[PDB]
Amino acid sequence: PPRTLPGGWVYVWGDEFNGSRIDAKKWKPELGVIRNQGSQQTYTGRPKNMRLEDGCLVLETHFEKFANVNYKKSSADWIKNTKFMPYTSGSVTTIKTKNFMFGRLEVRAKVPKTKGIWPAIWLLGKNKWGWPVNGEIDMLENISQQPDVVYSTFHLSPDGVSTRDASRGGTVKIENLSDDFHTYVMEWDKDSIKLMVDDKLVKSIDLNTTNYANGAGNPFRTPFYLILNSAVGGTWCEKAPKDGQGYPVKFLIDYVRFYQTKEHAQQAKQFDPETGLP
Ligand SMILES: [Ca+2]
Repeated sequence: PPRTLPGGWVYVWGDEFNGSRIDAKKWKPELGVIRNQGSQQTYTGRPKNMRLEDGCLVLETHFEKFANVNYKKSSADWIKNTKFMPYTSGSVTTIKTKNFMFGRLEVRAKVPKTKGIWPAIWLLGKNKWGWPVNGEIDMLENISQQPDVVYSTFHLSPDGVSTRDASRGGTVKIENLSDDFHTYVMEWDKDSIKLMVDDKLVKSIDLNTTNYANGAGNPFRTPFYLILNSAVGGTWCEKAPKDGQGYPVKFLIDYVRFYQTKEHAQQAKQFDPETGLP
């Protein structure tokens, strides 16, 4: 786990996942049905779905009918009224363990390949806004139909006012992307965000264009928490088969490394994290 990188970067936080077990002061399981009224999976902290094998985090998706721990808890009717899901999988979140604000975030991962799988590396902004105004940085999203295509994608409202999703995203095709591990990299100042695979640029954003109207002030100059997950289905994503053909399937994260220059820790201290204003 290098401490340096040329550019006077320096390791600040991460996980090579070499432990006896997932480190609870670094990751927490998401539990139950969380998102996407078209999804087919419920999320569990059970090693079945979540564990360290061969020095990766393993998020492992099983065709398996399983009760939704949110079956009558949470304020979304379709979650609140869905007793069971076919399909269990894993999701870890730093929501409660680590927030990131400026730096370079390196995530190395091999992705599953079967009908309906939706592996994702992504971050949500913690600030006075709710989705999508808070912000969302999708380093990776992949879907079954188009399995060699990497989507990286920013989500945010057009001004501070409208809560419509004025998203900006790019794509690269990597041929047989499921064969090898690829490094997903986000560089982030208070002036831009770069989202790469494998040193190929998927999407840049200039943050001098994501200012929100009046005061409000920029969702991308607040801290963001990290999510590693495999969903199943989606309103757009091939749905996984009624009978679970192709499953089980694994999403392997070799490592998560966060780095910061003197510069990136400097810029952080100089913005109201609740708003992104100077
Ligand atoms: Ca590792």
